[PDB]
Amino acid sequence: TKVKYPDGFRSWYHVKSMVIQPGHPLENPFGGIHHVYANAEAIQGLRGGNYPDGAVLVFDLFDYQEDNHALVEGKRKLIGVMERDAKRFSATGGWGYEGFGEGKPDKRLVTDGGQGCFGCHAAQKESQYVFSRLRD
Amino acid sequence: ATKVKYPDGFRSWYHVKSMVIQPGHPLENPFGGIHHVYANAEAIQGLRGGNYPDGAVLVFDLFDYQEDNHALVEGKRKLIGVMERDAKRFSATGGWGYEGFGEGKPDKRLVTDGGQGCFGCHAAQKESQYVFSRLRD
Ligand code: HEC
Ligand code: HEC
Ligand SMILES: [Zn+2]
Repeated sequence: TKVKYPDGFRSWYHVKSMVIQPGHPLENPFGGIHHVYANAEAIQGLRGGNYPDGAVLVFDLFDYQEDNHALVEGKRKLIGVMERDAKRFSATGGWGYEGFGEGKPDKRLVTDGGQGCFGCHAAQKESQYVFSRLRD
Repeated sequence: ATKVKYPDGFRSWYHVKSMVIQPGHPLENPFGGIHHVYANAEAIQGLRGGNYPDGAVLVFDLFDYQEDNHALVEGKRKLIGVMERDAKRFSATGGWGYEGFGEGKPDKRLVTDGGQGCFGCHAAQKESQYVFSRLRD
């Protein structure tokens, strides 16, 4: 029913990164530099298999500071989490969605059972609701 | 110096940090783009405040980016820079060997001077064993 905090996510495989700057549609509240991490089970789905139960993707979001035309990572704003479990999270397409303010376990952000996150991710139905693609 | 080994499988290693260097910045040429730093297990012992065992490898992975409606999106890989720790083998440049691979390709080795040019800049970080990156949370 609740998404588990993903302890140890920082040592998982770095899928990709992206910078969202002011003015982008997703600025609020996804503005900043973000990195996507996948555990072993999520890698299987990214590589083209089905996502097994227990797959986890993390969206790791940092503020940045612009300093002499370099963007430098500042403080972590939040993490977004998707946890695969076809049965428990069937209401939201088999993924449970949670946000943790500042990446801390006790700061849960989602208040609508994940429906809001799910409504945008539904656009990626064809890729099992995941936007990120593996690059080399 | 012997050759620095191409770091096979580095994409699976621990992601240390990232930074974006944009036009105007002093390092735009040649380090412009979005870069990511990776470290293998031995390098982590060194980054943690331990000492660096021989066999520690750090990788700087550099991508061009594109601007897309107030997002910077990663484009093509321009190169990877590699530091491979071997105190005796690479003593001429501080115990680390330095190599670049154009577009990340094993056959596109870039360094022609034994790593002296790369070392000239990293020597500023003598105090941290020639490594600029710091571990974060
Ligand atoms: C559209 C309006 C979105 C909403 C609302 C949410 N997310 Fe999403 N998310 C979106 C995009 C475009 C992306 C891809 C970013 C990229 O670098 O390409 C993401 C990514 C994630 C991920 C990473 C896995 C993936 O699908 O690519 C996670 C773990 C994730 N998002 C979680 C998440 C949660 C918990 C949300 C509600 C609190 C949520 N997202 C909303 C677009 C949108
Ligand atoms: C100054 C003019 C530099 C020269 C020349 C080279 N590098 Fe360097 N390097 C420099 C900086 C400021 C940084 C830090 C980037 C960051 O995000 O903080 C780096 C980093 C690396 C790394 C990563 C490990 C570390 O020291 O932080 C590697 C593996 C690396 N650089 C390799 C490398 C090689 C192979 C070079 C010559 C081909 C080289 N660097 C030159 C600054 C400068
Ligand atoms: Zn605009």
